[PDB]
Amino acid sequence: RPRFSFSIAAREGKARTGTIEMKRGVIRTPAFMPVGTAATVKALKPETVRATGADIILGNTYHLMLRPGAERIAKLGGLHSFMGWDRPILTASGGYQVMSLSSLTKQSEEGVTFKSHLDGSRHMLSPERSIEIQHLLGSDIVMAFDECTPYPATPSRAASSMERSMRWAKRSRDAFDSRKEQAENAALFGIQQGSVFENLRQQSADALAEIGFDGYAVGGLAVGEGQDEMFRVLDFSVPMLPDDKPHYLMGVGKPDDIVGAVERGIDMFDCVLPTRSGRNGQAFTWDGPINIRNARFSEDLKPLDSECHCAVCQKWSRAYIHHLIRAGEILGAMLMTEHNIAFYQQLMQKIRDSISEGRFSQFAQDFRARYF
Ligand SMILES: [Zn+2]
Repeated sequence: RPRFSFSIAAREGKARTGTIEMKRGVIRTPAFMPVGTAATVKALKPETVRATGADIILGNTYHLMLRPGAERIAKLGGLHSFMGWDRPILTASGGYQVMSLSSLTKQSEEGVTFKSHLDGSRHMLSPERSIEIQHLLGSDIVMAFDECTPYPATPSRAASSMERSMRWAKRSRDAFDSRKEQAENAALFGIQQGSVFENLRQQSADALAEIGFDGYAVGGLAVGEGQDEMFRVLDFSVPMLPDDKPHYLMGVGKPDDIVGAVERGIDMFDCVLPTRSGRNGQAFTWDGPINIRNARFSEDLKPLDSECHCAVCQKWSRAYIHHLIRAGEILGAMLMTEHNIAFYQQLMQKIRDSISEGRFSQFAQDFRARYF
């Protein structure tokens, strides 16, 4: 019923489990959010995404702004109505994808100018334009617009990028607030930057706390620093963010990354891996990923994972899916993606249950032992 309310039900070490109540629904945390790139979670109907246990999905602000356009979607009734998803939606600021998929990017204090990677150039993105677009889409959790620091980054480089983003965090905060409809029904998350330098991350965390946000995201990770660095950064970074506010690790999604991140205080995750690998032929199982294309699954009558309760493992065998994917059939992409998303949602449930029960440390240990 409330606009945003985070409640921690249980803790174990730095890990915690709880819920985020929003107008459109409850979000059980640690939570994993499927990524819906072009107003659709690849190869899945919204009902199918809900069936796997997903409480929230992530929307793209860059992508959607180019096709079909923010203003267009608003006119049509908003992303929710447009895609058929009635629960909360968190939308990226667009800044990251601009710098990765845009042609001739132009950085400046006011924002970034770029060329759409497909048809001319839907061109300008600034803190306030980002917040506007996200309002037009009608997202429940809005991400402040920032400047991601590439890896590696020198201290001065990291410093100047972090400083800029904090200025942009303030601007995002103001923009968000000026739109009453948005400020009253949505939530705004700030993003900590600073690369791998704790002094920088500390500065970023303090700035952010001074401005004040509903949730704090740890940006800058999963950009090539490797699990070891990531975890090292998470170690000192997450304790810098308000404990009573959700911590969201952006773009982190290998099953072992999630488990390790939750051990360090992360509550929300998002990643294209489950959907991506699914189209690719890679299925996640409790015993490690398997590539269904491999000849040894040609006549395997067992489900993708014998402990997985998803619709695909309950109704089809590895042999059929193996065939589907090798034949290039759409159904294979559908079934694989459904399975991977279901797997990730089961992993988040197991994490949540183990934390509530004070046995997350043993679960992580057992998880890693069998998965690897
Ligand atoms: Zn399954």
